[PDB]
Amino acid sequence: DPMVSKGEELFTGVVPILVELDGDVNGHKFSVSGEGEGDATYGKLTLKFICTTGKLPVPWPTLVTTFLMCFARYPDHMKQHDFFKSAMPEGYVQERTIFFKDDGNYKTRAEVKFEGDTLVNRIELKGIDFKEDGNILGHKLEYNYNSHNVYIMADKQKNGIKVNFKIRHNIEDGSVQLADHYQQNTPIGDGPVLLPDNHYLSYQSALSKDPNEKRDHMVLLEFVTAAGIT
Repeated sequence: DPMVSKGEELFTGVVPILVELDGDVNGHKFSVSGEGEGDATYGKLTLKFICTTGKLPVPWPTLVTTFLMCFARYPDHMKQHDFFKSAMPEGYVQERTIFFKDDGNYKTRAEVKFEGDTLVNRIELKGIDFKEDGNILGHKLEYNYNSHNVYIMADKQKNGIKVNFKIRHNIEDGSVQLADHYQQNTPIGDGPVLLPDNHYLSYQSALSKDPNEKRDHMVLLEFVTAAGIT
């Protein structure tokens, strides 16, 4: 299928990634740059993010979902349902609202596309209605991450997809902070895209630190595999 080919010839090997995020949460401004690489053949992403404005004013785990579904490993039988690669190289927009239960919300707008050989994720994040002393602004979330399925469905009237999922962040007192994600993606180009049947992406995420890095940072290793079309 020459449409499936076009995605394959773009993602076949290891692909360098760049991420840039401009953030404002309750008027706490910040910027984050990330660099790493993806290997969609394995559903594998390796990234390191650095807060370049100094202290990150929110917990690093809260930004993981915001910081590359094109790197998902789609099994051979599911290749006709991979919207994300099909929108490349021109890319797609990924927008979310993330509602932190009993606290504020993030609203994010991203553009994911190629700049030459580099796969780039440019993000603006606006956070409002946070509590000063809550889990997020008061940095009460543990530096870890649970595995999660994410259910993708077609958003046919917008030529794209919608995604709805819950992340549970462990709080230091042993409880959990729910972050309810609502997401929409739309192609940036005017070309045809693959619109999928309902399926899900399975996420595994590991957070770590670069022992040689003095700046505020996060190392992220993610594996992402499509499933649920048998």
